[PDB]
Amino acid sequence: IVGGYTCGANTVPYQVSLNSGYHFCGGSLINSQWVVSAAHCYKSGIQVRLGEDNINVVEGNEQFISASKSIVHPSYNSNTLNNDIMLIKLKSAASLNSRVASISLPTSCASAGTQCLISGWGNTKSSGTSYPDVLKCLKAPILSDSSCKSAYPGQITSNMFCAGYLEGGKDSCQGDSGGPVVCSGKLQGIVSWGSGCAQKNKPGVYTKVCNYVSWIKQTIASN
Ligand SMILES: [Ca+2]
Repeated sequence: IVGGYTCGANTVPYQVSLNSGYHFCGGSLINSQWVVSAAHCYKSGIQVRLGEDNINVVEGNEQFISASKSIVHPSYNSNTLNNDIMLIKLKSAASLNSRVASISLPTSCASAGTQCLISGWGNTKSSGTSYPDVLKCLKAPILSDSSCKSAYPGQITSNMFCAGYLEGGKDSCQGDSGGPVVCSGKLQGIVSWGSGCAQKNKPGVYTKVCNYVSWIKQTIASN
């Protein structure tokens, strides 16, 4: 997260870190057994880390649970990042509490102009590299479809939306990938891609979760 703020320990209790020996992506806990992340975050041997604030220090509220299954969207295309969504099943159910909690899936898509909460442990520099210890947060508005397509001509599908600031300086970034965009208390986006981070006229691009609720529900009911 570039240009954001320190969330506060466990104030984003659905935020997970995906660890394969190191933090590499975020994700969102949607019930005690399932995490939503980006398909581009797929790899084998994922351990899901819940209840994290400082990802480098055991502070006492973490739950570390291995992934038992990862399901990449059937139509995921890594070249275009269309359908950049994956489900991760936990080997055992998380214990839900005040610091580890699920985020609701949307019943309707979110609206342009709504301020959403984006969070993660990704790079905090728009040029160069600096990674935070504690979870970072950014409030950013959903941009109009037309402005999103104007920023990324030929690259925005109906399964993507833009959020952020055309002036630059505030954005998600690498390492936030797979993490949540929460609007009005619902998971509406997944950190997906962008040109650089926090660059002028290049806002963040996010997977449009509301298009995937039927697939999520069917998949969870069968796995
Ligand atoms: Ca920790």
